[PDB]
Amino acid sequence: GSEDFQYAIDMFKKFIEEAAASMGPEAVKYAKEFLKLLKEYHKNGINNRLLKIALLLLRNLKKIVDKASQDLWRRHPDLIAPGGIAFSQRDRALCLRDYGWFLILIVMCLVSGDKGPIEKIGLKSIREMYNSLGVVPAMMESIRCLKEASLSLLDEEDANETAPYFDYIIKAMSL
Repeated sequence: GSEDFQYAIDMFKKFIEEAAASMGPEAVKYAKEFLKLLKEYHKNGINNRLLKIALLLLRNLKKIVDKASQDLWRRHPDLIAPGGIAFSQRDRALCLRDYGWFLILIVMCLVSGDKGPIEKIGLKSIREMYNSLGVVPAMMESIRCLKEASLSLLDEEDANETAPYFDYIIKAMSL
């Protein structure tokens, strides 16, 4: 149980260290602030049922990003054709990396289970990281692909439990 939460924490801390340079100092600030809240929620038994889903998603991060990007590239093959923004090795690697980072941040939102801190803290981290990254090809479409890839690994009730978290970030980022 508590090592399941520590595995979540270890995933989020590894991401923050790895992305610190590329994401905002403000983005790091809000991500660390979110992480502190997740620990407080855990210590007080708050919204505990979301962790089991998040753990499945965290254990399958690369599978999800690969599935979501192959989906993305079949829907928009121009992205990887010659002349495409994701045709080059450097930029395609940057796309897959950035998509994985947005997925990790979305999974942090899921662990909180709470639309308050998601808007006040989680979404600020996502927005600051997007600002620091700059051009992220097919940003909005990639998030819908990450959602459908993530839900494809879930049973029925977990899927309908999880979809509204992807849905809130999708609409919030659409502005």
